[PDB]
Amino acid sequence: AICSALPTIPYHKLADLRYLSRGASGTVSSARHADWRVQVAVKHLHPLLDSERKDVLREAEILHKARFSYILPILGICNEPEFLGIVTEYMPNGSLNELLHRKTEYPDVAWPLRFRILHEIALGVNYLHNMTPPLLHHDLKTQNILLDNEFHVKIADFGLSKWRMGTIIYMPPENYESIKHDIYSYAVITWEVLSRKQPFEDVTNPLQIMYSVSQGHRPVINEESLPYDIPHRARMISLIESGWAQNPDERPSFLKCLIELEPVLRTFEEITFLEAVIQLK
Amino acid sequence: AICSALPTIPYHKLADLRYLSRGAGTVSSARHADWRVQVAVKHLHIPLLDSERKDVLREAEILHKARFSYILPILGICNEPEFLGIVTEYMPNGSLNELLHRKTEYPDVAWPLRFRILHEIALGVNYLHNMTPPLLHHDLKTQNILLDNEFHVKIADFGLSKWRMEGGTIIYMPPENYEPSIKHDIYSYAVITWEVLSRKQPFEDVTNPLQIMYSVSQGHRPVINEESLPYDIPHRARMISLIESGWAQNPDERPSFLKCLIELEPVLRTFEEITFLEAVIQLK
Ligand SMILES: CC(C)(C)S(=O)(=O)c1cc2c(Nc3ccc4scnc4c3)ncnc2cc1OCCOP(=O)(O)O
Ligand SMILES: CC(C)(C)S(=O)(=O)c1cc2c(Nc3ccc4scnc4c3)ncnc2cc1OCCOP(=O)(O)O
Ligand SMILES: [Ca+2]
Repeated sequence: AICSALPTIPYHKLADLRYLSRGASGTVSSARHADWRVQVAVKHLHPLLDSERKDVLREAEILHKARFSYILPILGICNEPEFLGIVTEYMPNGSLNELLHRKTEYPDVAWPLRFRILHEIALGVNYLHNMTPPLLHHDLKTQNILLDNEFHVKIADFGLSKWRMGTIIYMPPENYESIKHDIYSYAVITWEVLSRKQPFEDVTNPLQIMYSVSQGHRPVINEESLPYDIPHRARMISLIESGWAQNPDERPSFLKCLIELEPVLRTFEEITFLEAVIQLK
Repeated sequence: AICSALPTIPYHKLADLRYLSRGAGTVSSARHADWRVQVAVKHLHIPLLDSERKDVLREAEILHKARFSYILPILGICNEPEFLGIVTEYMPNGSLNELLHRKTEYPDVAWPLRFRILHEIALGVNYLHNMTPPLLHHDLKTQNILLDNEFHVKIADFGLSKWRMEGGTIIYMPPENYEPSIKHDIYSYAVITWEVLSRKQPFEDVTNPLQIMYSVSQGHRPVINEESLPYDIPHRARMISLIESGWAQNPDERPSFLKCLIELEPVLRTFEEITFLEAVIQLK
C-alpha cells in the first residue's frame, strides 16, 4: 500500500519562464527550478476556467500514476489562483516530428536510432496498457513523442487518455463517429519514421483523408515512400499493415508487437545507437 | 492532493533472474515478462526474517517518495511469502566505483564526463535535502552511484537513509558519525569528488580501516598533492576548495549542496555538449 505524493511547486520557484509553443493541449514554457537547479518544462493554460483546471489536474494525476522509463516524467504541479501548470523534465531534443521533418537540420537519421525510437514508443504504450486499470493514450502522434538529451523517448500529452473501466491522420476510422486505437496511431508513426514523409501528403482536405481511411486507404507503401534499403523492410511493412488493419480485432496487442520488434533491435550493435546520436546536430 | 501507488510485481513475472552481486542485500538482473524491459532486483539473500522485511519495505517507500532525475527509479515491489525485493530500472554501465578503478577496461575517463557525474550526484542529493521533510542519504559511496546507458547518474542504496524529523567501508563517513546530521552527505560527497578526480582509492596506503578512523578523527583526509590530483585537472583550485570545505572537521563549516551547485554550474558550462557524447563513445 506504498503511496507517493506529487510535489507542489510555488510559481516563484520557476525562474527564466520562457514560452516554447502553444497547442490545443495548452501552452508550453521552459524554466529553471530555483531550488533544484534543473531545467523544467511547464504545460500551462495561459483567462481562467474551472473546467480547464479539472483537465490539468486530471492530466497531472495520470502522468503521476503512469511513471515509467518511456513516459514524460512529471516533477510537480504548480497550482495557484494566479497560475496552473504541470511541471515536467525538459526534453532538450524536442519531438519526433521535428527530428523526422527538419531535413536540413537533420539530413541523416540513422536506422538504429529510428528502430530504437520505435521500440521505446512500443515499450511506453505497452506499459500504459498493462496498468490496473489499463491506460489508453488515445492521442499518439510524432508531436507527442518527445526526445531527451540522448534521443530516448518520453511519451507526452495525456489530455485524451482514458482508463479502460487537431490532426486525424493517427486516428483509427471507427473513431470518427477501444484498446485498439493506440496500435493504429503507432502503425502510422512507424510508417512516418521509416519514410520521413508526412502521411497523406498529396491530400489537401482532411475530410478526404477521413473518407479514404474509412474506405481502407492508408499512407502509401511503395519504393518511393519506404525505400528497398530499409533494414527489415518486409517485416516492418507486415507490422505496419497489421497495426493499421481496417478491422480493430485484427490489429496486434503491443505485447505481440514487442515480441516481433525484439529480434529486429538485437541486429544492431550498441555503439551504433551512440554513433547515430553523435551524428545529430 | 495527487497520489501514486507503487506497483506489486508477482515473482513469476521476473524472467532470466541472474545473480549480479551480493552485499550488506543481493542484486539480480531480470526481465519483466509483461513490460518487456530489463530490470534490477535488490532482494534478500536466499530465510525471511520479518525485521528484514520491514527494512526492504521502508527503502521501497523512500525510493518511491524520492523519485527524481538523478535517483534510481523504482519500478515496483516484489512482496511474496517466498521472495521479497525492490524492482528498479537496470543500469547497464554499473557503478562509479568500477568506472574509476577498472583502469584496463577504462584507460581514459574524460574530464567532461567526470564533472557531469559530480554535477548529477550533487543535483540528486540536493533534491533529497530539499524534500519536506528532507531526506538524508547517509550511505553515499562510488559503489552507490549507478550509471545508465549514457553514463547519467542514478543514486542507489537508501538502506541507511533517514527523514530529518553488519556493514562495509567507513571511508565516506564523517568522523562525528563514528561513536554514538544534515552535514553527513556533503562529507561523503567531498570524498567521492576526490576519488573521481584522482581515480585513487581513498587511504590506499592504510591496510587497517580502524587505522583510517583513527587518522580521520585526528583531521587526516585522503592526500591532496601533485600525484593524487595532477596540475592539469580543469578547475583544480576551485575543486580542491570544494573538496576541503566538504570534508571539514567542523560540520558547521561544510557547504550545503545548493552552494556546491552554484559553484559547479559555471564549471560545467565550460564543456561543449559533444565532449560528453565523445567521452561515452570512448568508454564503449
Ligand atoms: C514539442 C515542441 C518541441 C514543439 S516544444 O513544445 O517546444 C517542447 C515541449 C516540451 C515538453 N512539453 C510538455 C510539457 C509538459 C507536459 S504534461 C503532458 N504533456 C506535456 C508536454 N516537455 C518537455 N520538454 C519539452 C521541450 C520542447 O521543445 C524543446 C525545445 O526546443 P528548442 O527551443 O528548439 O531547443
Ligand atoms: C553495483 C554493481 C555494478 C556491482 S551490480 O550489482 O552488478 C549492478 C547493480 C544494479 C542496481 N542495483 C540496485 C538495485 C535495486 C536497488 S533498490 C536500492 N538500491 C538498489 C540498487 N540497480 C540497477 N542496475 C544495476 C546494475 C548493476 O550492474 C551493472 C551491470 O553489470 P553487468 O551485468 O555485469 O555488466
Ligand atoms: Ca575500453
